[PDB]
Amino acid sequence: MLEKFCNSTFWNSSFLDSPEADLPLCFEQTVLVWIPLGYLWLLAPWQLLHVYKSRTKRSSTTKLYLAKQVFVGFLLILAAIELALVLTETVPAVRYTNPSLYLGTWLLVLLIQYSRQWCVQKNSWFLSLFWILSILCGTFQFQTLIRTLLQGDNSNLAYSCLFFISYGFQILILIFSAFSENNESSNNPSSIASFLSSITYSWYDSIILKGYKRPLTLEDVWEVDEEMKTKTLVSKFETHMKRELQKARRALQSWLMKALFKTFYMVLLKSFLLKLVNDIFTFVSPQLLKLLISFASDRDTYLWIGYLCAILLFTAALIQSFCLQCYFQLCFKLGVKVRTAIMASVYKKALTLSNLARKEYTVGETVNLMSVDAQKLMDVTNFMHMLWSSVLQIVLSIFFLWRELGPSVLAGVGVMVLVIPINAILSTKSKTIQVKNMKNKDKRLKIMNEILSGIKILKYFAWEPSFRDQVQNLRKKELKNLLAFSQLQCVVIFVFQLTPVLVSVVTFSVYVLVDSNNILDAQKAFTSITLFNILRFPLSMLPMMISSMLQASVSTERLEKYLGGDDLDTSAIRHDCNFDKAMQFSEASFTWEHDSEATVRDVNLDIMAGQLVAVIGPVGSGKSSLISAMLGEMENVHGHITIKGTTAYVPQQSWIQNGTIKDNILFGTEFNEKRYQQVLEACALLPDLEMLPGGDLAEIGEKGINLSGGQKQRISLARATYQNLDIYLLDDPLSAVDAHVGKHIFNKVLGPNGLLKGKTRLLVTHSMHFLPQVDEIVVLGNGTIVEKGSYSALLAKKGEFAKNLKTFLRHTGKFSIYLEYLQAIGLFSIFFIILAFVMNSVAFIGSNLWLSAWTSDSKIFNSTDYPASQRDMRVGVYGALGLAQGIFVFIAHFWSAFGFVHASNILHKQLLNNILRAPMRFFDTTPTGRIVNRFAGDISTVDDTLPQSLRSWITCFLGIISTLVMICMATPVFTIIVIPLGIIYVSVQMFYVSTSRQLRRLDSVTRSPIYSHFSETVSGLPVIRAFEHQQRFLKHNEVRIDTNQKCVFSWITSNRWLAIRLELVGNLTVFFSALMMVIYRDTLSGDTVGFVLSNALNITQTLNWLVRMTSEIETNIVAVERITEYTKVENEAPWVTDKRPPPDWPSKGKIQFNNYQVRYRPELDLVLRGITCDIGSMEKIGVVGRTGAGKSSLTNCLFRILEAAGGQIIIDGVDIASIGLHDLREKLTIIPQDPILFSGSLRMNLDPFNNYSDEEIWKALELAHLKSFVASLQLGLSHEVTEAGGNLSIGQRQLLCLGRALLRKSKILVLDEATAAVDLETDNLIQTTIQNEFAHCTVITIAHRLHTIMDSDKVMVLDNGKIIECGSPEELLQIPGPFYFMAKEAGI
Ligand SMILES: C=CC1=C(C)/C(=C\c2[nH]c(Cc3[nH]c(/C=C4\NC(=O)C(C)=C4C=C)c(C)c3CCC(=O)NCCS(=O)(=O)O)c(CCC(=O)NCCS(=O)(=O)O)c2C)NC1=O
Ligand SMILES: CC(C)CCC[C@@H](C)[C@H]1CC[C@H]2[C@@H]3CC=C4C[C@@H](O)CC[C@]4(C)[C@H]3CC[C@]12C
Repeated sequence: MLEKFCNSTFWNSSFLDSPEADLPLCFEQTVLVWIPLGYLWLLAPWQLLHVYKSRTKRSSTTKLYLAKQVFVGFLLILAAIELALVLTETVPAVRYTNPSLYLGTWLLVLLIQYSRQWCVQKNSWFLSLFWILSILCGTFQFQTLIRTLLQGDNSNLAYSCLFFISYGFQILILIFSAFSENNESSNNPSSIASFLSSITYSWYDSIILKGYKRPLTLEDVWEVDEEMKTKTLVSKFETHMKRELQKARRALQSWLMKALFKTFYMVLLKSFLLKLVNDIFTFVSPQLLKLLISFASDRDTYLWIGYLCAILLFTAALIQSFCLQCYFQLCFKLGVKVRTAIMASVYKKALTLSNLARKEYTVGETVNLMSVDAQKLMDVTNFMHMLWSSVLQIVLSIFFLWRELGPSVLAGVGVMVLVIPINAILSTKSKTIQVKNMKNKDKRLKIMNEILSGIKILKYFAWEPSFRDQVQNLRKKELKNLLAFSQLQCVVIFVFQLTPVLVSVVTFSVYVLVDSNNILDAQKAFTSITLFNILRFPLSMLPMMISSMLQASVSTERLEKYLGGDDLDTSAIRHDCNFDKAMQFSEASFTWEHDSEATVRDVNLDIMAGQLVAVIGPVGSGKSSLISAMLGEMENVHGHITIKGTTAYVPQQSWIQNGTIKDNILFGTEFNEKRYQQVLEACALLPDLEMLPGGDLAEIGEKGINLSGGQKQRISLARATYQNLDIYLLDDPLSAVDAHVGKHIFNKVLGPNGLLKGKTRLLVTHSMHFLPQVDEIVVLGNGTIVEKGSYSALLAKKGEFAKNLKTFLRHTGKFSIYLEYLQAIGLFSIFFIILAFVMNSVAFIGSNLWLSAWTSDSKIFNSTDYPASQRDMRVGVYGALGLAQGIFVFIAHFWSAFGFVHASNILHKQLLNNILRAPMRFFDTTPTGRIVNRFAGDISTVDDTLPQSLRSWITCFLGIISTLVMICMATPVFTIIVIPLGIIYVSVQMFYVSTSRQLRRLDSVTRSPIYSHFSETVSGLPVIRAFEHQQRFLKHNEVRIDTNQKCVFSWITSNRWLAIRLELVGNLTVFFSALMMVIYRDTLSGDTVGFVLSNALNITQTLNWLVRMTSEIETNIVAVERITEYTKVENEAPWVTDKRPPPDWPSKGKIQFNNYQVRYRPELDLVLRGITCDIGSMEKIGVVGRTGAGKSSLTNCLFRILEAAGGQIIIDGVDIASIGLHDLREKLTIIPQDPILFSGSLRMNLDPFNNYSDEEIWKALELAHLKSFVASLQLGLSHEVTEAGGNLSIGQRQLLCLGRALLRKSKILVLDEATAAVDLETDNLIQTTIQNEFAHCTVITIAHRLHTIMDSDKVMVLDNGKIIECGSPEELLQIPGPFYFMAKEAGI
């Protein structure tokens, strides 16, 4: 075809037959120079016009640009000399043509390198992929010329000496091409990096070298680009969301996935051509060791075939680690981009949803549209390409298997398919025992809150074991659903790890039995064993996949129902800037529901600007409905409302955001010190701020849990007053505040002399005191304005207002942590679940090492001389090594389950049995948030997530030490290569683990603020739309998502810089081993090559999962650090001591204090400073003093809650310090200031130990006056108590506590303000019962009510930790001491 073109033979096929093969020199200069040049010249126009359009300011010429230009200049000089030496010196066309095309091209390249100067990415994929294409194409000529020269045929040294230097530049320009850091454009180097630095993710080394030294912060992670930010995603999505939704409503007389495929169809198609290439390049290696096995079988083949399959087996496995990791970033970027156009598009819809179509949603569930329905669409697009990629890796891996083992392989496939039913029935039954366990996961935590919230009371009585066994007995019913759950995940893996071992036994055992003439070779047994690994995963995830898109089809149905909802109608409310009146009602009627009668009927009302107006009426008259209509919340039946100026709104239920007091009051407005202080004093908030430790900066909890109801209302009012709007709408703002405060607020804020004098004010109030100062009063009756007028006018009319007014008036006259878990499992049980794993790695090396000794038969016997006597010891002994792994992978996976739900049983058990024995100081110091997390989020990992991670590390680590024992026993010289690779792998261990942990703990840290914020804007939505501040919240939810993307996307590309360096170590091992099966081809059998290479081909998958399961064992093993720090905290004195007192002790109830001293903490000053007193038998004593004088402190000393710093306490002649704590506590009784009641039945709260009969309990209740109330209950003593007794009145709880005291009948009783929060009638009942029933017991009373103490035999005055006076009440009253002054101040 081209013979005359070169004048030499073109493609003499015999050139590729001799032991010294070489391509014809004409072919190299005829087809290996047009592939590269053809690639460029055919494609330069696209990459030159495309850059002119996207023009940018020229960058400063850096050194690398000039150098890249000089060298391309040389290729012009060297491409011109070549032509010169031809014209100057009969030559063929090829001798002067190809030289010219270099000059023509090198100019074009010299220009394209100049054009990139006006682009962000200097070294694009175009010219950085033409050097590769011209170095792997111009290297077949760097050998033909060099081989020719070495034979003394230096008759072409002119053309050769040029090519040997021109080719030395293409491999030097490429090196300069990879480097691209020539600016700081883009805060992230992701967009300035070159091609060879964007496919290997080598621009990510800066983050890793930064997080390895320090702890990463949100600033060390660069922001995402502009094409990925939220304000841009919600822009592209919007134009498609509405169009499909628009036509979706057309057919009404499913739209979300049409508006999500259209928005991203340049990433579904861009990453569809990389999963398709990855599938083409995944069956190359399985079909490329079929030659290294045949090659090693024969010692006659040529060496050049040996090294050409050891290079294409490393160059075709290097392109598949880039076409893949460059595909995993296109799929994992479309997930964080499909949950950001749905997160940021649900928020934007929360602010414009008709409240008629919002009451059907609950704030607890509308928030879940961002937490489970928008993250179930993030996890479906991450692997949405396995719908066709797992049907193409199956249709192919079954075809390539068929070509080798024929129809017999259907038996092999028939086994894997029969695992799909087992992988879908043990996954369903796994969810059942998981969700079924959520009941005991929650109700277990519910109780723990009660124990911690009220531990002080729990320690007063001997109720510790009562509650210690309540949780323990409540946990055994959870482990049984855990031990039975860890056995359903160690059987779904055991059937996945043993799948390739069972198919290999069935397939061969049927190939060599179903028919004679079938003999195994190394080209059938070892190239099909590595074909059962390509088909293992695609065929063992379909049940898990198609059950995860059908689960995401019920979530897209929710968003499709929320986003495509109705919109609030504001047509009724008109806004006119020229309107004379501030507000006006023109026959306006509003109804909450279209099917419900209007709550506001034909209201005609006109309001002038600046007027203070009050609306009054009976409860349920529609007052709150009127204010709702003003905001546009209520639906219009007929009429309209005209409004002029901005509107402020104060809800009856005050809505407080999460943040500081200063933040809520400002509400996004600039801070003005002068105005801000004026509002606080006007709002009477200064006293409130002073009490708070942080003042105006004090952080507000969820829904103002730290603030009182009256407080919240003032803050809500302060917010409106500060904002300074034209119209004010108030909904009973003074109901929750005191009368005097209301007067101050009204006079300084709402009244004619207040701050809002010049602004229109509407005040819906139930208080009739402010009406005389109101400009106009409106009376609402049955949804209609019954009467309207000024205060004096209404009184004269003698209407309903006067009638109601008269009615109102008539009523007014590290490795330690890794051991603590490991020891808990039982070191004995750890020897048998690591010996049974290593014995599986010894039946694996034996199972394949036996197959290499089986395929050797083909080289000895044949189809004729292969007896059944010898053909059965092979298929038999292989069927015994195929179940010798099935009784060590099953004996090591069950015994592991029993060892991981027993270490959890003995970690919670110790923790719960230690904090319950901790000194009171420990509980007060640490917040309840911590102690309740060591049972919520920590014991929830030691149970479920840590067991599954330590099991996949032992099975992985032994999966690589076994594969390094096969690769090494064949060629021992390979051992010296592992050391260079081990350092590379160990160095990647340190860098990835250090930085991957810090980035997925910066993901959860800022994953909730998206949701926590979403609760605020949806619960307090009506307030936001009132101020028109619904546009500073979109920008506040497009900034709480952009702060997550920067942390989620910075972790997605941290498993890419890894997967490319661990698929370059397990891929550099299938090379440095396949390249020693050719050097030593004279000693290695054909069988041994498959025995070694068929394993090394899957050392890249196993190396990744040993470095990712080494990262979860470092992020989850933190849990065991906290569960152990608390378990080893200091404890109180032993509950029971050898020196038990007599059973009747105490007999007289005498108490003696001897210079007693106590301090709350070692670092805090003494609370009591030498207390010395004697209390006689049956002596009634009252304790009085100023707050903080140590009154309540004395009680703690009696119960030994606070250990003595000095002195001693003796009861009935025995020092309490020598007695066990419980023995002392069971014989003392205290009625607490706060009557805390735990959840459960009344019987349990009264007698948790169940040591008493119902009759005694009923008798105690009768003495407590609670018999009637308890009898009235349907369940009686079995009546359930809510948390903290929220269903019982404060007096009822206190009476119930009295029931506890009357039951115990202790000789010593202590009353600590038992009647501070008790009404007089119940207080007298308590006193009467105490006086009668406890007349024969020593009673010590602490009370702020002196009259309750005048009956005491003696009264002690405590001040600053010292007893000043001690005597009878009469004697003290005669002496003008502190007691006299307090009694005088009390009116006595
Ligand atoms: C857990 C949710 C879930 C997922 C994520 C899922 C699909 C799915 N699951 C996995 C991971 C996976 N799981 C298993 C075993 C199981 N699969 C189960 O459903 C169960 C219960 C088990 C437990 C035995 C294996 C063996 C692998 C890795 C497989 C592999 O090596 N792939 C190479 C690339 S290729 O094959 O795709 O070409 C992948 C591969 C993605 C990957 O390579 N790494 C994860 C992302 S990244 O780290 O790189 O950033 C995919 C597409 N199906 C599901 O139900
Ligand atoms: C979302 C959660 C529940 C799933 C993630 C857990 C994954 C990463 C775990 C679960 C089971 C694990 C596999 C268990 C056993 C083997 C066989 C071994 O020779 C290679 C690794 C491999 C294939 C493990 C890789 C990691 C693995 C796939």
